[PDB]
Amino acid sequence: GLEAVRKRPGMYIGSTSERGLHHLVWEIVDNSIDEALAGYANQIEVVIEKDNWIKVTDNGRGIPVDIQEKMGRPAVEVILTSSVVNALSQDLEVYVHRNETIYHQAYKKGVPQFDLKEVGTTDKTGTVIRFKADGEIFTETTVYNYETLQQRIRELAFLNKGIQITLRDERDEENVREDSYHYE
Ligand SMILES: CCNC(=O)Nc1nc2cc(-c3cncc(F)c3)cc(-c3ncccn3)c2[nH]1
Repeated sequence: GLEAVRKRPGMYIGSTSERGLHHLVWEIVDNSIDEALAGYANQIEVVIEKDNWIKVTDNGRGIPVDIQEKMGRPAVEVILTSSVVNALSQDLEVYVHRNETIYHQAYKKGVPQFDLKEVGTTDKTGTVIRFKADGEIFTETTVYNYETLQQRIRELAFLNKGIQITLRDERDEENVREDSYHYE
């Protein structure tokens, strides 16, 4: 299932080049866009963090955490273990703010490192996905381009007016850059 994504990456994302690397971001952002189109999220945040980790945050309902009829595993674990981004990431973390609780799970090459755990309390709702693209899959470059992400984030904000979409570059902690889009 998920081992097939690691052997044929291009079959799922197109290429293991700069284009494919950026497609990973788009596959996570699209989920937050779906949550905004469903009527629950109105704020999306994309962060290029240190060592080219990507953090995508929305203020939707939070990916469901309820135990399933099929697996006996939380809905979020089922969803993430079928995720191409998760399969192609050397590391991926999830934080779900839901039911006044903060739930967390980490994966390595799509494989869960521990069971979903409650790690805090919250008055907010939403999902946080942090991932570090697998450097063995992505050989050409693992370095994100700001202008490529910005150009697309601005188009998404224009296609989904009323949704606040923010892009931040934190790779240089001494010089942080931010572009926030919010069309009326
Ligand atoms: C950072 C990436 N953001 C998300 O993945 N946001 C997100 N919010 C969700 C809410 C529901 C959701 C919550 N409550 C009730 C529902 F019916 C759906 C379901 C999903 C989901 N479902 C299938 C695949 C991927 N994501 C969400 N993703």
